[PDB]
Amino acid sequence: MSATAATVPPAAPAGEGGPPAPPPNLTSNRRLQQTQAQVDEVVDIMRVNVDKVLERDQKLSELDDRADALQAGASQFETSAAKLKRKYWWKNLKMMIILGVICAIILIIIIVYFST
Repeated sequence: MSATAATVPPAAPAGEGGPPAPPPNLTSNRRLQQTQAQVDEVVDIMRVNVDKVLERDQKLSELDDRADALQAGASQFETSAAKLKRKYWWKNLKMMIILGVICAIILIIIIVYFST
């Protein structure tokens, strides 16, 4: 025969596992502890602790941002939005780029002056 081969069918590993994987049935045991699901839950707790100190128990608990009821003006509300927008933008890089230019001039002058 010119060329004969069995050409077995696809191996078809079959897998792609990824079930819901809900919380552990028991708080503590042994096998579960060895798993990463244990430390995974600690991540949420640790995150809260970080923001726990920052957060404070307000006596008013009114959750009201303001109660003075000024009237009208720029208000801190408008300024607050500026912070959020700043995150999207990056004017810090511009400050470094321009800053380097100024410093570059000084370096050139010093180098030239030294070598006169």
